[PDB]
Amino acid sequence: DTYKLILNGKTLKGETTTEAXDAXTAEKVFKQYAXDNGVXGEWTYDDATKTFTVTE
Repeated sequence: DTYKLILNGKTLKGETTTEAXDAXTAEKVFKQYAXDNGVXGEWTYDDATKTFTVTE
């Protein structure tokens, strides 16, 4: 399915998507994607929209 990641970092704020297996696969893409953008951060997931959010 299509999963979404919302970035809210100090210098960067954005949105990206990925086609993933399970919400595991997508979380362990995003948790490298937020790697590429130099963010640990605080994480939440929203099952209704299949959307992750990370806040720096």
